[PDB]
Amino acid sequence: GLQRTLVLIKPDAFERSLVAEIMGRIEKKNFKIVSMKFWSKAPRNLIEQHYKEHSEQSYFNDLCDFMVSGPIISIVYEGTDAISKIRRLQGNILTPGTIRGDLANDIRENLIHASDSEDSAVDEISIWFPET
Amino acid sequence: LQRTLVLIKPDAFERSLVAEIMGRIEKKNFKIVSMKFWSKAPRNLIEQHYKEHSEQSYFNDLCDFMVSGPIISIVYEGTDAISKIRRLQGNILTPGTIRGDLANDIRENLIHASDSEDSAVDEISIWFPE
Amino acid sequence: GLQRTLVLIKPDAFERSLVAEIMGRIEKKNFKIVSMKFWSKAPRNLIEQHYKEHSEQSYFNDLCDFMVSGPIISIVYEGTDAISKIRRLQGNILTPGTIRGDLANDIRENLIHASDSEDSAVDEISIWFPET
Amino acid sequence: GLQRTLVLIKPDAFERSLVAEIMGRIEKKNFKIVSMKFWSKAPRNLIEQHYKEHSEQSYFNDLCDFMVSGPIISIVYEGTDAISKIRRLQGNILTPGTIRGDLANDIRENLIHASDSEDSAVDEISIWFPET
Amino acid sequence: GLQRTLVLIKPDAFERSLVAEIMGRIEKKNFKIVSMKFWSKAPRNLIEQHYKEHSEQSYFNDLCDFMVSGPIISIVYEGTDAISKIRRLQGNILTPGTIRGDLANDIRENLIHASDSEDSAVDEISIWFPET
Amino acid sequence: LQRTLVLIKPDAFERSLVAEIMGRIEKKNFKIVSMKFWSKAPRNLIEQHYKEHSEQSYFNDLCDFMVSGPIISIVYEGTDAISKIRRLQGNILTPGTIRGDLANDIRENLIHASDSEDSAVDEISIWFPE
Ligand SMILES: Cc1cn([C@H]2C[C@H](O)[C@@H](COP(=O)(O)OP(=O)(O)O)O2)c(=O)[nH]c1=O
Ligand SMILES: Cc1cn([C@H]2C[C@H](O)[C@@H](COP(=O)(O)OP(=O)(O)O)O2)c(=O)[nH]c1=O
Ligand SMILES: Cc1cn([C@H]2C[C@H](O)[C@@H](COP(=O)(O)OP(=O)(O)O)O2)c(=O)[nH]c1=O
Ligand SMILES: Cc1cn([C@H]2C[C@H](O)[C@@H](COP(=O)(O)OP(=O)(O)O)O2)c(=O)[nH]c1=O
Ligand SMILES: Cc1cn([C@H]2C[C@H](O)[C@@H](COP(=O)(O)OP(=O)(O)O)O2)c(=O)[nH]c1=O
Ligand SMILES: Cc1cn([C@H]2C[C@H](O)[C@@H](COP(=O)(O)OP(=O)(O)O)O2)c(=O)[nH]c1=O
Ligand SMILES: [Mg+2]
Ligand SMILES: [Mg+2]
Ligand SMILES: [Mg+2]
Ligand SMILES: [Mg+2]
Ligand SMILES: [Mg+2]
Ligand SMILES: [Mg+2]
Repeated sequence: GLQRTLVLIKPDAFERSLVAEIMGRIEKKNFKIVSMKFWSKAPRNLIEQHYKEHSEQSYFNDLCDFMVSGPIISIVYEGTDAISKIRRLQGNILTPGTIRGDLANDIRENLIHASDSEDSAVDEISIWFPET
Repeated sequence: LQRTLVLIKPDAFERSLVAEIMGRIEKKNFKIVSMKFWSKAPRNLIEQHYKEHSEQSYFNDLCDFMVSGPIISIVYEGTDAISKIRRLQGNILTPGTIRGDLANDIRENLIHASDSEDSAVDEISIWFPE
Repeated sequence: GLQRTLVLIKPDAFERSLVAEIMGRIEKKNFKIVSMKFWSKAPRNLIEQHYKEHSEQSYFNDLCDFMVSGPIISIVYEGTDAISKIRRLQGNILTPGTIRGDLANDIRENLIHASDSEDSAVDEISIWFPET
Repeated sequence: GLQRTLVLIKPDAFERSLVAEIMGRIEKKNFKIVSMKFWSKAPRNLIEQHYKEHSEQSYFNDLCDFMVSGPIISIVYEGTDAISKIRRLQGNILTPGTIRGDLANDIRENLIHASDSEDSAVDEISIWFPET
Repeated sequence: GLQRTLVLIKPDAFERSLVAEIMGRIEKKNFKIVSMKFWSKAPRNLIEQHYKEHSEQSYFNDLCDFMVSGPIISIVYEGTDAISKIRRLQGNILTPGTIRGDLANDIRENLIHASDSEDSAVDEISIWFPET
Repeated sequence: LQRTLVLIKPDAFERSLVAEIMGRIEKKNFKIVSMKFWSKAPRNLIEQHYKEHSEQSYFNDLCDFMVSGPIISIVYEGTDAISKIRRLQGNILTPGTIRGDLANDIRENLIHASDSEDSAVDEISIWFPE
């Protein structure tokens, strides 16, 4: 079950210098970087597309604002059961042992995005890496 | 925004794990608001801090240990600080938490964190009357 | 109180240089080394005994071939509730916070073995450390 | 044998969340905390006394303003050869392996202060811990 | 003295999963990523240009071969005294405290490249990031 | 390619620093070739290992400590292993090395590494006659 999955490293990661920490945890679980982009400021269209599912929620504009308030890294990762596993890795701000669990404490500012399903992954990879 | 009371226990000093513990709370973006180093804490304060436990078998050993070496009392502050730092503290069974990664005993478990809004307000008062 | 349990650092830990990482996690939880042996190559029958409850499975041969594909270390750890506590520490590749949860991503190449009960502990210790 | 020395964790360590990192390095070299105080804001005259040998320099005012720009922690560490050993640990922004060498990149915002002699140690301790 | 400098993360870093470790050390010394590229396999022309100074040494072909035997990351870093400081950080396989000092042990396979001068930096940044 | 002899000393076990030490040697890409755990080492072996020091004031305290707790003897292998692992060991003055980061005493200093090709061949023989 070899998969690719899309990871965004969010502006708060850069603010708090947790970028390598975050990538290191994914690296140590043996997943490989397939492609990678650094955006000093992400084009607002990309961000809007990326969180399209949310275009209606009341947190949509604040979220876009924040996602654009600093650098982000978009990463395509590959490995056995990648989508599911990098999601567990991402975790949530409640449970320790995870990226969010250990280093994040905000509903908006939570360091990392990881695709949550087979479809969202294909989608998200084409948004950030259109060249396939 | 919330505040909570953390105690670094004597085993933490014994085992040179003080920075490791504080570091974990630091990495989850919680901020120190007050801090005191007690080379040895007054048994009075301990018994207050653990007053709800005054009727248990373990009560006297607890206090004995709690005055067996230094402790640091810290007031932390951040969003949802009380329950998040509590989840961080964890227990000796759950790896990923402080106790889960570093502690192996029912008594010597490195850290105390307030477990409710009331406990916090009261414990803070105990350790930081001012 | 005190128990002793048997741990194996598997060949993948050597290949991936996670020997110290694994051992460090058991060390930071306050467990002590009572015995320890480094095997550049473990004799096959030791492996086969160690996994004897597993001899009828389909995976049995490949497992043994893997366990013989590089160095292993056998360690007897001692501590309160050591068997159960070191088992949780090992965890599984689905559980962030544990050894396999953070560092392994494979059904067979999962870094570490830990005894799962009092009897298997006593049995496994006598296999790697028969001189007692 | 035993010496005590005075350490300050400067405001930049709080802003950058390196308080535990700094203290950990001193802890891993086996030095012990004898006294310790957290100041959300250090009174200015304490800072000025602490840096009194520095009062005629051009940088004197900005230094003091910085030291007052956030929390600091004053710590008395005790250990063999503590004054000299903790000084080397602090190092400088040019020397990899030390605190400033790995984590600081600035003439003024350099994370940590350590006493540089027996006399300054005795003097600085009496400033932050006059109750003795 | 604000500077940009060019860093390459070499294939051995990917082999040994030290990528985030290496980047983390630069991050913790407070340098910022200005731009960044991931190359699954670097175009051999780029590598030849990058090590042009060496086109004559007997190690030139082996070096190119190795630089192309796996992924690399090219990074432009910014910060006070960046060229000089990231060079100290890089270090050499003899002295601990550095990236190479702590993690490398080969004259060829040494994890990281960092520009060593103001000119080599301008040059190397234009090779990998021609868009300026 | 070279081989060298490393001893993890009892203070390393006392202070729970065994993985930290081995980990540093592991990260510089050196490989374990033989390893033995001694719960307590025969004073005989120690005195051999430290035979060149048999005439110093510190000699008996040295041996006393060296048999005061467990030790691990390791044979490492890698390019230029003897001098590189020696540089890694360092001394209590030089931060960045093992002793420089973790040790603060002239006797209890966590680790021994062979310091020459001859010392290595001889020390290896001592700890791994086989
Ligand atoms: C629910 C929620 C999400 N967000 C942001 C942060 C989330 O990472 C992002 C997507 O929301 P969500 O899908 O809930 O989180 P996840 O990334 O774990 O799937 O939207 C807010 O800013 N406010 C909110 O109330
Ligand atoms: C249950 C129990 C607690 N204790 C001590 C350790 C605990 O930190 C303290 C309070 O107990 P408890 O509230 O059970 O644990 P926690 O600290 O997680 O709230 O009392 C013992 O010494 N022995 C025991 O059997
Ligand atoms: C279940 C399973 C295990 N194994 C190997 C890896 C396991 O570590 C070992 C023992 O299996 P198991 O008891 O399932 O895991 P563990 O005891 O380690 O928690 O057998 C396979 O190779 N294939 C398999 O399908
Ligand atoms: C030399 C210098 C120091 N400082 C500040 C930072 C130093 O930590 C502090 C004391 O100066 P100094 O004694 O040079 O450094 P330290 O004692 O910390 O090794 O004064 C400046 O702000 N500007 C300067 O030019
Ligand atoms: C000297 C030397 C360098 N190299 C490779 C590795 C070096 O990183 C690269 C450039 O050489 P050099 O300029 O000596 O190293 P640095 O990157 O520290 O400036 O060439 C060899 O493969 N063999 C050699 O003998
Ligand atoms: C010089 C000295 C060494 N020793 C011990 C610690 C050393 O590890 C051991 C050998 O000494 P030495 O060769 O000086 O140090 P190293 O271990 O770096 O080669 O003897 C003392 O106990 N006291 C002393 O004064
Ligand atoms: Mg979602
Ligand atoms: Mg309770
Ligand atoms: Mg089992
Ligand atoms: Mg000075
Ligand atoms: Mg050069
Ligand atoms: Mg010597």
